[PDB]
Formats: sequence, C-alpha cells, structure tokens
Amino acid sequence: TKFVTFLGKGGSGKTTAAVFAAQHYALAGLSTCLVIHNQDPSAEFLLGSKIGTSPTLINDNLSVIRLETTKMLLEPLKQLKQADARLNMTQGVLEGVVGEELGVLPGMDSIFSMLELERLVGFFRQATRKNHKGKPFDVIIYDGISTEETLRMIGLSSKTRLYAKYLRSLAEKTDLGRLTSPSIMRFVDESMNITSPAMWDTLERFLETGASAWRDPERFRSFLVMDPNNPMSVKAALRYWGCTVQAGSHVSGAFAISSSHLTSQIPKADFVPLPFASASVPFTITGLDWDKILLDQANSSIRELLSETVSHQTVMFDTAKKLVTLFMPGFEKSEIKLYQYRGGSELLIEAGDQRRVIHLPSQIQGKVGGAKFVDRSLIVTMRL
Amino acid sequence: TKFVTFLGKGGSGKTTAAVFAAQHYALAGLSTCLVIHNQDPSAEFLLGSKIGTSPTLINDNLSVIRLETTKMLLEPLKQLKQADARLNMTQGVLEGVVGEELGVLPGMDSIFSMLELERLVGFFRQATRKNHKGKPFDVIIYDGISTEETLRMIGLSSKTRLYAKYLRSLAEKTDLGRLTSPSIMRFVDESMMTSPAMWDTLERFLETGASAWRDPERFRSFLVMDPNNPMSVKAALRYWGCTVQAGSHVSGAFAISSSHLQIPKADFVPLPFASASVPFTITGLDWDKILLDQANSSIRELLSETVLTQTVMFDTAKKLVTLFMPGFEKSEIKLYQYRGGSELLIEAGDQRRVIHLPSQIQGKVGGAKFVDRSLIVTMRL
Ligand SMILES: CCCCCCCCCCCCCC(=O)OC[C@H](COP(=O)([O-])O)OC(=O)CCCCCCCCCCCCC
Ligand SMILES: [Mg+2]
Ligand SMILES: [Mg+2]
Repeated sequence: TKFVTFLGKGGSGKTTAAVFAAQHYALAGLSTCLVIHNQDPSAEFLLGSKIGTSPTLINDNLSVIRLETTKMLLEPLKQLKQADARLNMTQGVLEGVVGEELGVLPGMDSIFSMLELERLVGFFRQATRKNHKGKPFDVIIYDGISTEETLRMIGLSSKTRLYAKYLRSLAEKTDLGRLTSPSIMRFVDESMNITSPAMWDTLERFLETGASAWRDPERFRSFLVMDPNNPMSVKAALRYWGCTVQAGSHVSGAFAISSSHLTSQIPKADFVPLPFASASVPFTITGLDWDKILLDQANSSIRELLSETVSHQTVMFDTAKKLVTLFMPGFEKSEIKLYQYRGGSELLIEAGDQRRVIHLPSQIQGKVGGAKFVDRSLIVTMRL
Repeated sequence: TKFVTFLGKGGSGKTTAAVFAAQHYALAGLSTCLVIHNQDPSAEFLLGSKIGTSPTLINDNLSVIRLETTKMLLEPLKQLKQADARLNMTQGVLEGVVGEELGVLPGMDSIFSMLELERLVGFFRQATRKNHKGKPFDVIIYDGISTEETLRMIGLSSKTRLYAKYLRSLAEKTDLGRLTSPSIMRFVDESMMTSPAMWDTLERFLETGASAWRDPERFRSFLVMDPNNPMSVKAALRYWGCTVQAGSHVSGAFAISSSHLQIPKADFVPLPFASASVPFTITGLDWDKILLDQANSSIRELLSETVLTQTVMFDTAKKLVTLFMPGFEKSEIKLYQYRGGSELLIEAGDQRRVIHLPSQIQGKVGGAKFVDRSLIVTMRL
C-alpha cells in the first residue's frame, strides 16, 4: 500500500487534487481509498455524494471515508476497558467511562488521524484495514487537517526515538517512575494484545522500523499544489517544499490546480527540478463530469505523472572538502539555524518550526566552520 | 483582553481578514497582538514585513508574532526542571532533557498554541504575556493552524469538565492513584493546598474559563467567505454550526474580495454581515487606502462594535428543545441519551455537546423537526 498527500496553502487546490487523484487511480485499476479528515464540504461536492464514517464506494475501485475523531477515540477506550476487566487496576473507574459522551480536545484529531493511517497504509506494521474485497488498498490518498499537521506525521518516525529514550529514563531512573511504570507497562500490554525492561527495548525497535517505511518512497508520496494565479499560493508551495525536506522527506511533484473556468497556467520555473503538471477541474453547478475531466487532454500530463509516481536527495556529503550540502527550498539563510549538541557526531537543522538531526559520516564529523547559501542549498563547511 | 479569530474554508480570506482587523484595531488605539501559528508566508506579504518568534511592531499598537512549537516547548520544560530540582521528583533526569534537540510531533502544535493563547488572553487566569509596555494586550487576533483545530480550542473549556471528572476518580479512587496523585499534584503546583482542594479549585478554574470563552465581551469569532466561490459560502455555514457545537457563537460574517465587484447577507441571518475590499499588488498593500475606503466602513464598524449567544432554548409548556443548528442537515445531527432522560447529547460536525435538560423538559426524545435552521426536539415523558 502506497500513501499520497497534497501540500499547499489554503485554497491552493489540495482537496480538488486529492479527489482528482483518487478518481484517476481508481479508473486506472488501483484499489483506492480517499481519506478526508476535516469538515470542508468541498469533497462531497466534488465527489457528488455525501461521505461518512462508513466507506462510500463511488465505483468498485474508489472507496471514500471521512474520519471522525468522535468515533475514532471509542476503540482505544474499548480496549482499555477490556484490559482493566482483566487487571482491575482502576477498581472499575474505566468501566464507568461513557466514551460516547466525550468531546474532541485539541491534539486528538492529529493523533487519531495518524493512528488510522497506520492501519490503512501500514507504516510501522502491516496494514490491518482492508478494502471491500478483503485485500489491502493499493493507494491511500489523504486530505487531512492542514499541511503543517500532515508534515508532523510525515517526519514523525524519525523524531520519536529521543522522546522514547527520555521517557524510558523517567520510568527506570525515578522514584515515582519505578512505581508507576511497572503497572502502566502491564496495562498497555494487555490493552494492545488479545518483563518491563524488555518491553522498552521492543518499543524502541518498533519505532526504528517505522522510519524505514515512512522514509521508503515506495510507501509515501508527497505533491505540492498551488493556485497558479495567486502569487501567495505559489510562494507558500515553495515554503512547504522546504518544510517537507525539513520533515525528513521529499516532494515527488508540483501541480497547478485550476478549479475555475479557465485553462491552467503553469509557473513551472520556480519548482524545477520537480516534475510539473497542471489540472483543469471546473466547478460546474450541475455536478462534475469526471469522465470528461479525466479524459480532457489538458489533464493528460498530471494523470501520467500521478501513475508514474506511484509506479516508481536532501543532503549531499563531500568527504574531501568536508562539506554538507543541504537543499533548502523556500528558506532564506537567516531562517536556517545550525546547532551541534552531540559534538561533531551530528548536525541539527532548525527551520520551518521543525528540527532535523543529520548524523555526519566519519570523514565529515567535526564542528561547523562556516555556511553559505548558494541558489537554494546551504553549503556547510566542517572543520576537524 | 479580548480574543478574535476568523473561521472559514481555505482560501476564503481568513489571513487577509485577520491582518485587516489587526490594522483596524491598532488604528483605533487598541494594543493589538496578531498571532500566527502556521508556516504560510501570506501574512508577511500582507503586512509587508518579515515575521518571527520575537514580536514585530508594525506600529506602537500592532505587534505581530509567529508562534513556533520548537521554541514554545522550551520554556515550559525549564519551569518543569525547576520544580524537579525542588521536589526532587525525577532525581535529575528531567535536568538531562535537551529540549533544544526535540522535534515537533503530531498534536503538539495544538497543545502549545492553546497554552500561549491562554497567556495572551487569560480566559482561565489573568493574562500573563504582556505587550512591550508591560501591560496586557487589548486585542488578540489569532490566525491558527486550521479552522477545525481552532474550533477544538474554542470548545476546550466546555468539554474538559467531563475528562477532569474521570481523572479525579482515577486519582482518588484507585490504589495507584491514591499512591501517586498526591506527589503529582505537588509537582504541578510548584511548576506553575491539599490535593482535594487542588481538584476542587481546578474544577472552578475550568468553569471560570468556560464562562470567559462564552463571554461576548471577551471572545469574538467571525465567518469569512469568498462570495464568488459557492464552496466558500457553504463552508462558512458549516463552520457556523461547528462553532455552535463547540459550545460557542459567531459574531458576524464577512465577504472578503480582492476587488470592489452577490453578497449572501440573507443566507447568514441573523449574523451582522459586511463585505471587505482588500486590493493587493505585487509591490504590496496600501493599508491607508484600504482602511479609509468607504467600501470597508461597514466591516470596520462591525469590528469596533463587537470590541446569537443562546443556541439552546427550552419550552417548559410544550416540552421542546430547540437547537439552532446552521449548516447541518437533519441527517447529520444525531441525538443520544446516555443518562436516562436527564441529558441530551448532540453529535454533529465531529463534535459532541451535552445538554443538561431542565427537570420539566426531561424525558426521552420523541421527534425532531428541522425548521429554518433550528431542530425542534419533542421530549416525551
Ligand atoms: C488538551 C487535550 C489533550 C488531548 C491529548 C491527545 C489525546 C489523544 C490520545 C489518544 C491515544 C489513545 C491510545 C491509542 O489510540 O492506541 C491505539 C492502540 C492500537 O490498537 P490496535 O488497533 O493496533 O490493535 O490500542 C490501544 O488501545 C492502546 C491503549 C494504551 C494507550 C492509552 C493512552 C490513553 C490516552 C488518552 C489521553 C486523553 C487525554 C485527554
Ligand atoms: Mg481544493
Ligand atoms: Mg488570506
């Protein structure tokens, strides 16, 4: 199962591009799941149908679902209630929790959205959510809360390690920790399935496996989108390009989405080397004709690109000159801050409100001497 | 301190409206803070200035900050390292945590955004974050992650009280709770009484902030739409309903356009409606022209007047619960009863809202009828 998502400013065509992509992949023979996690009614208009928590099959290959956190939070509570019935740790307090009454709090949308995607795509383990034919989906297209939140998920796998290690330290090297951690570890074990020091090691390995997949381009694919007629939309795309790099990933292409009744202009100059394409999806009052849209010659390019991408570098090291070349589109030198908290072993990059640790090879290891921003790449010279 | 935010679909003029409002309030003499929590460069083009974590003063009354979770997390960690040194709860382990190395994970943007806004507005407690004159801001304008996430923030105070009840139970009615809760309640204290006092005061502090988030003199939300995009207008009606479901209210609706050229004032009755014309050119924006434009007099007046509160109505005679539910269809509104006939749970817009029914109205749902945009629920005894 592969994962596809669209990144861009509000009004840049993300939702339009997500539905277009889902229709294209389904028409092409791929079992496709379009996942919506928001309250924007645009998708329902584009699809010509109301979508809900239960899958809606547009055709035999296009399944659409709306995630609802009110419903998603119920399953974890049910599992926790099952564990407490075996361990009686809460003296029945958990059993009295009416999950059907609980409201959605800040942060819950992002966290539960991330949990459902794991079941659908299978980043950290094999996917468990199957399509209506009992098999796993071929493509998962995700139209999420926001570009910035989607980016927290893309780069999630790499950055969990340090959190888990600090948490293990607080569990195994503190009074209250050695007191609580035992039972908590026993409860999370029961709740998940149907010794403590050892439970922490397996967890760390399970985290490492998730970074191999989320990094694997044969699992995740990101596309930039922009309204070609809005200068702010184009500029935001370039910014989100660098935010994607800073998340630890890459962009697979850039699209100019025109939902108006005009031919889609292409501002292809600023986004090379990315493959560029445009799409014309007019918002007709009588309902979209997807047969016509998908067959329009103007969309032939984007359709090919989409299929070639699912069909199948940010750092370049120079061992001789002691250099780390960091591609940083959408950023200015002033916005990129370099830190070193682990000696010459690693280099931390701070930009776009995200931190990225770049472990340095033996030859490059050292302290930062200077840096220069040429074009859109920062050349960092190391000193030994 | 007052709070202002704009709700609408992507590309509907939210950020444009927020910068317009910030300029208007500062010009009216109010100490204004424009808070941006996202990586969208649009605000900088609109303001004509780079924005960062440190405040940028467009004028003596207009401060602009971009929040950054990487930085927002460091200071709270510092406060937690102090309490650990005193109470010795972690035995120096917390002191070894390198906040400056940690990456932002899913959910942290929302949590830390919510914390910073509390310091700036002071809904639960008195505002802590002061302007450059050492005084609380008069107006906080928030342009956040997304409309949906901002609605989770608007509803927090009304929906935590249930979570807090269950957490107090786990702390006072379980063996692990009775053993650890006392120590944990102390550590929280210093970081910022008796444990039962703490819980009792928390529950008061929670309802104190829910009253502030319901106060029209402290919180104002506005719908924005592009009047030439039907999806933008429909989205505004939907987020109106989501605001009601969050436990709050909308104070007005704005049609933002980049030109002076079919406003849907009638579709948003009884909200005060106004249009706004914010022309822009690549060279930048002429805010003196935009703010003196007579086409923008109405939006400026509506912003200045503010600086439906009742969405649930009870009829003790006919035994009815009338729910203002704009933007929803009868099929998108679910009504559940988990406490017998004493309560009514409304599920809509991926949010739940609990209505405690007056003793007279109490009973079981026996019919619902959508009238205009109000759901009339007949309660059967
Ligand atoms: C200001 C508002 C703050 C809100 C902060 C964000 C809260 C969201 C936390 C939700 C995480 C719940 C745990 C979870 O979903 O894991 C699911 C896990 C996987 O099961 P499976 O399907 O793979 O067999 O199966 C399980 O059931 C794991 C159960 C063990 C972990 C329980 C953690 C409970 C967290 C709830 C916290 C609520 C805070 C208000
Ligand atoms: Mg769109
Ligand atoms: Mg805008």
